Amino acid sequence: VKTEQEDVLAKELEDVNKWGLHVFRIAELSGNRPLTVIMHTIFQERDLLKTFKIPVDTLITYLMTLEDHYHADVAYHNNIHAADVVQSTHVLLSTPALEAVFTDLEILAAIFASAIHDVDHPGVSNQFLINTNSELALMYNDSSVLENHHLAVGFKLLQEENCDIFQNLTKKQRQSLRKMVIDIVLATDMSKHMNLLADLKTMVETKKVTSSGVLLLDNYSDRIQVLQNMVHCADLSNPTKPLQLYRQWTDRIMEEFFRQGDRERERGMEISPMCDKHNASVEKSQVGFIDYIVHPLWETWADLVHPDAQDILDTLEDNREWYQSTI
Ligand SMILES: CCNC(=O)N1CCc2c(sc(NC(=O)Cc3cccs3)c2C(=O)OC2CCCC2)C1
Ligand SMILES: [Zn+2]
Ligand SMILES: [Zn+2]
Repeated sequence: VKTEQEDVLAKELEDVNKWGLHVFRIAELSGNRPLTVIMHTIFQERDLLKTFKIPVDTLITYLMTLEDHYHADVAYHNNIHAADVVQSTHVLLSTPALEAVFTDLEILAAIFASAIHDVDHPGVSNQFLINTNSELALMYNDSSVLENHHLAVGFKLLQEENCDIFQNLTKKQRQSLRKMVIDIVLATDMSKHMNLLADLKTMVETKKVTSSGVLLLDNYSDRIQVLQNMVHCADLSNPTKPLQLYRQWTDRIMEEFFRQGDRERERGMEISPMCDKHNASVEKSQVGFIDYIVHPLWETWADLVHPDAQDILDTLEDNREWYQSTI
């Protein structure tokens, strides 16, 4: 029998299958363990432990280890953000239009990639790491610096004591899982955005459907690019969440950006675009960002899974008009 706090946490976790879970409340209730508890809930919810023979304590140990490698003093790019994207991907996976499409392995990869996609994020951008001549930048030859590091770290952690949650997968399963996870995480790099969206639009144009309205994806290219856009959507899903959640996310990312702005000035690096704490229209940046990136993307997704994303798209448009007022 759980403590009262655990019971309250548990009643919150009953919303796991719903857009708008109050992830910040879960983070509070769980003693800053939103990623661990949300992942554990999803894995049990999707029967992943049985299917892949994952020992539960190995799962817990890894999860806790993973979460510990997110930075608590990073305003946005932290374990709470990881948890959010995990659960969001989780919801997108359950969309009616994609029912019975993806194998258990592919689901496992989409969720695991979500969990690790930002681990050990230092709270500054690729360009900042490149311009400071940082070790990380030189390791990854300035290309997808953070994203390569997230992957390397997330896999490496499997080697810590009692952390290998994939210890029972066959070599075939592990090689396939790993490639999918790598393709998914590298695609979270925003510099890949336009091309990702190009492929997504192209697939909407050529969209096919079989037996009860469910999408058809008959080659790795198509299947992986869908999962890639799905996680990228989860990663840019803040403006589609209830305004209460969206506003908290905006505060956090702007706090992070201004911190980077401060660090840039403390050294006379050119103050990044809209990273200047003194001259910034948060409201205006959010609208432009929605019009130019978030809405085109979500609208395209909505077409792929029509009409499943209708409410998410409505919410995004509502939050867009709201921020517009604010100006
Ligand atoms: C142009 C391609 N990408 C980029 O420019 N950059 C800089 C601007 C930006 C990103 S990623 C992101 N937002 C998120 O990933 C999730 C959220 C969306 C909405 C609230 S949290 C923003 C962003 O929300 O930044 C603000 C809007 C403009 C400046 C501040 C990369
Ligand atoms: Zn990222
Ligand atoms: Zn992210």
